[PDB]
Amino acid sequence: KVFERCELARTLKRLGMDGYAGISLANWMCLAKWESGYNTRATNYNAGDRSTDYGIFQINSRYWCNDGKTPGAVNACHLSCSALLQDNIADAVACAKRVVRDPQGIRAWVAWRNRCQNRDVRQYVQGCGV
Repeated sequence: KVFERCELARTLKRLGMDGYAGISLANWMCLAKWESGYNTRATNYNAGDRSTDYGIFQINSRYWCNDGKTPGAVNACHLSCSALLQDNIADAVACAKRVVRDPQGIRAWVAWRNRCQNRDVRQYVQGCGV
């Protein structure tokens, strides 16, 4: 599913993402936008390390979910990577929360550092009623 901007903003708010671990909804929106364009079935294979990024937040198989084909990978979110390709984002959100409970917080995603950190992210939630 490819979410529309405000549709996603309200979906994330209902899932408890607003201010989760000090991260605003606008930041989560900026992350999803740059990671997948709000597409829950986005996938990106990394030929270099044989891992794959899954879903709306492009969560990596080496550490977060199990896809059975990433060498020596772990599964910290304890989900099959398929759970991160569902139209319903509840599981992807639970896993994103788990990701940020790590040392780096929202900085875990390099794209957030590239396109969201120290940027004006207000635009992502403007007019969404969140």
